[PDB]
Amino acid sequence: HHSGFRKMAFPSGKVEGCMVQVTCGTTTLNGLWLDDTVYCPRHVICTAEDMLNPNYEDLLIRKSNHSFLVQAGNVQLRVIGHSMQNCLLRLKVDTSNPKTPKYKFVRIQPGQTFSVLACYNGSPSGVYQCAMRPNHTIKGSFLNGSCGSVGFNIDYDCVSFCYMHHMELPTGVHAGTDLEGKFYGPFVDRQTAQAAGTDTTITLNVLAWLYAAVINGDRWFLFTTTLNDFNLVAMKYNYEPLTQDHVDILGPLSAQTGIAVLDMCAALKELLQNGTILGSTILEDEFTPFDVVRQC
Amino acid sequence: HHSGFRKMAFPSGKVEGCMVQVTCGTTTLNGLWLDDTVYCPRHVICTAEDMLNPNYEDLLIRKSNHSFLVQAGNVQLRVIGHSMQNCLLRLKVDTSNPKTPKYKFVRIQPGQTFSVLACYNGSPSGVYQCAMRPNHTIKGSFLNGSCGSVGFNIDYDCVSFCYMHHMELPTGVHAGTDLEGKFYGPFVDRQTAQAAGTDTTITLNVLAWLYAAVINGDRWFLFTTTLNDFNLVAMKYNYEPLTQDHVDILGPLSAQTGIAVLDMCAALKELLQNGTILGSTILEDEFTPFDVVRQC
Ligand SMILES: *[C@H](O)[C@H](C[C@@H]1CCNC1=O)NC(=O)[C@H](CC(C)C)NC(=O)OCc1ccccc1
Ligand SMILES: *[C@H](O)[C@H](C[C@@H]1CCNC1=O)NC(=O)[C@H](CC(C)C)NC(=O)OCc1ccccc1
Repeated sequence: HHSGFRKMAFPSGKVEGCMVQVTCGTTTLNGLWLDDTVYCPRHVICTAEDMLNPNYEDLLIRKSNHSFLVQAGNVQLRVIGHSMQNCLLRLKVDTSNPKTPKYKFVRIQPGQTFSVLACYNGSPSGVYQCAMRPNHTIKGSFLNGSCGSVGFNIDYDCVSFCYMHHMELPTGVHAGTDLEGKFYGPFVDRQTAQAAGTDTTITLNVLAWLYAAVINGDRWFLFTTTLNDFNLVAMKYNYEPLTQDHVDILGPLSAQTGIAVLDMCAALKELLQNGTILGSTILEDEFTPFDVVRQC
Repeated sequence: HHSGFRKMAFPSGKVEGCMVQVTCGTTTLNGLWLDDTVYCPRHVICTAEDMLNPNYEDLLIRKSNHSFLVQAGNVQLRVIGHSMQNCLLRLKVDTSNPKTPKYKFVRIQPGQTFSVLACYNGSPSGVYQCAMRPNHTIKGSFLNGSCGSVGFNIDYDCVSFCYMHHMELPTGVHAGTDLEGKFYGPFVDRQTAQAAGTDTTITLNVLAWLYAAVINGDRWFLFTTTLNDFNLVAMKYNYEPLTQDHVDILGPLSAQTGIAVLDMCAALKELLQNGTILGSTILEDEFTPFDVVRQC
C-alpha cells in the first residue's frame, strides 16, 4: 500500500517575492528584500582569492553604497546604506518591498525542519525540505551561485525565516546563518577545511517517522524497553539520547496509534541491533512529530 | 560524501495565486482560477452516496450558477456560467484573476515529472515532486479535501498545468485528469474498486539517476551489454524496454560522465540480477534526465 507520506515543502510564493540579485564586482549571489532592507552573505564582497582567508572588515572599507548592484527583476534598487551584521551585509535601499509578507526571524534548534527556496541569480529555482542537524550542518542541495538562498517555515500568514546559505563543507553538507547573521554551529565563512562534529541521528524524528509507518499500515518492525536501556543503545549507534520531554512530544502520535513510546523504542532497538519501512531501506530522521501530524 | 541531489519542486508562487475554494452543498474542494474561469473536479456536485455511482449529467441538472460558492480568500466570486467539461466543471465568473500567470495546458506523458501544490479548503499547504507512472497513476500525497489540487511545470515565465487531482485507488496511488478534464489512464471518477495496470519501473529515469550517482562520486555498481539483452532483463523485472530514442535522450549525461549508456545498462542488469546508491537502498525512477541536468 502506497502511503503517500513524503517530504513536503511549504508553498514558497511568500518568499519568492522577497528574493533579489546582489552583485559586488564579479561575485553574484542572492539577497532577501524585506521592507527597505536587503540581507545577503557578506562574502559577496570577496574575490576568488579573498575567500581562502578573508579580512572582511578590510574588504568592506573598500566598498561604497554604489558598489552593490541590487536587482529585483528589471528594477535596480538604489543602495543608500550598507553595514556588516555578523556574517551578513544589511543593505538599506530607497524602496520598501511591496511584496514583504508578515514575517519574523527565528533561530531554529537542531532537529527542526524548514523549507529551502533555492535561488540562482536572484531567481527562485526549486523548493525542498531540510532539517537542522545535531552537528549544526544541513544536508542541502546548493550549487555555485546559491548563497543567500533562505530557509523558512510558514505558520498561517507569517513567514519565519531561519536560514541563509553561505557554504559547503568538505563532506558535501552545508553551513549557514540565521537572519541575524549568526552561524549555526562552530563554522565561519572562510574557504578552508572545517570539520563538523560527527552527526547524530535525530531520535525524536526517527520515532515520529516509525509512527507514520504504523499510521500508514506498516508494522513488520514491532518487546518493550526502558528509557535508560534505549539510551544505552542510542549511545552505541550515534543516536541522540531520549528524554521525557521527547516522550511527551510524541504523546499525540502515541495515542492515535495506541502504541507506547517505549514500545516504539524497543522496535528501534531491534532495528539498530539487527538491521523496508515507508520505502527507505533506512530510518528517516528529517520528519518532526509536527510534520508527521500536519500530514495526517 | 553528501551529494545533495534530491527531489525538488518548482517554486509554487505562480500557482498559489490561482487556487480558490469551491463548495457545492456540503462538498468542498479546490478550484483553479485562470482569467475568468474556475476549473474544479465535477464530483463537487456529489453527495456522499452519489460518489459510489454518480450520474453526473443528472446531478448537474439540479444545480444552478448560484449553487457554487467560489471563495478567493475573503472575496466571493459570482458564478455567471457553469458547464461540464469531461470530468471537470468550467465555472465562468464575473472577475478575471489579476494574478493569472502566463500559462498553458499540457497532457504529460508517462515518465514525465511535475510539481504538486497540495491544497485544502482553497489554501495551499505544501509542494512536492511527482511523476506520471507508466500505468497512468501517480504516487502522491493527498488527503480528503485535496481534490482540485494541481500539478505543473514552470519554464521561465510560463506555467504548464498538467494534472488536477480526483481520486485515490485501493493501492493508495492516485488518479486524475489533465486540465481539459480528461483522465490519465483508464480510470473514471466513481468510488468503486478500479485496478491500475501493474506498474512498470521507468528505465529512462533509473538510468539518468544512476548517472547522477556517478556525477556525485558513487560507482560501486559499475561488463557491458546490448540493447536487446538489456530489454530481455527489463521484461523479467518489470522495467520498460529501452529504445534508441531513450539512448539519445541520455546522450548529454553520457558525455559528462564519459560512460556508455549500454555500460550503465550492464550495471543496472547486475543490480537487478544481483540486488546503497545516492542513499536509497533501491533504484529511484522519478528523476528524468532533464531533472538530473537542471540540478547540476
Ligand atoms: C555561495 O553561493 C557558495 C555556495 C557553495 C558553492 C558550492 N556549493 C555551495 O554550497 N559559497 C561558497 O562558495 C563559500 C564562500 C566562502 C567565503 C565561505 N565557499 C565554499 O563553500 O567552499 C567549499 C566548496 C566550494 C565549491 C564547491 C564545493 C565546495
Ligand atoms: C477529493 O478530495 C478526494 C481525494 C481522495 C480522498 C482521500 N485521498 C484522495 O486522494 N476524492 C475522492 O474522495 C473520490 C471521489 C469520487 C467521486 C471519485 N473517491 C475516492 O478517492 O475514493 C477512494 C478513497 C477515499 C477515501 C480514502 C481513501 C480512498
